[PDB]
Amino acid sequence: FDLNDFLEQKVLVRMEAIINSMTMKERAKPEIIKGSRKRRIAAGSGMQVQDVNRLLKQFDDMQRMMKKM
RNA sequence: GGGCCUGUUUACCAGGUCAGGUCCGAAAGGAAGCAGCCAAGGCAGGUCC
Repeated sequence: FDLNDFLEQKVLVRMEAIINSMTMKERAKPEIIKGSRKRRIAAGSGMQVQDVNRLLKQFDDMQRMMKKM
């Protein structure tokens, strides 16, 4: 399960805008989505970093349920 | 090293185009733009100078 599968799954519109701003590698391994990258992603999808951060936490929450389902 | 070619590589760090999204506007419409791709660069090879 990754930022892609999670993408498979209104405010949802922006759940995209964000992910749509990433790289196949980021989607393939979020555990590297640091500040520099974040900052990029936020402005990428006209969001605030804390928006990205949240979306990271959200998927995080599910990735969890996945790594324990 | 240069030209041409091919393989490969390259998140943002004044290239181009920008799906998605965002911004300003009552509207009409403007603007900045991530990923992609294009291009450019890196690493090699083939080839010609």
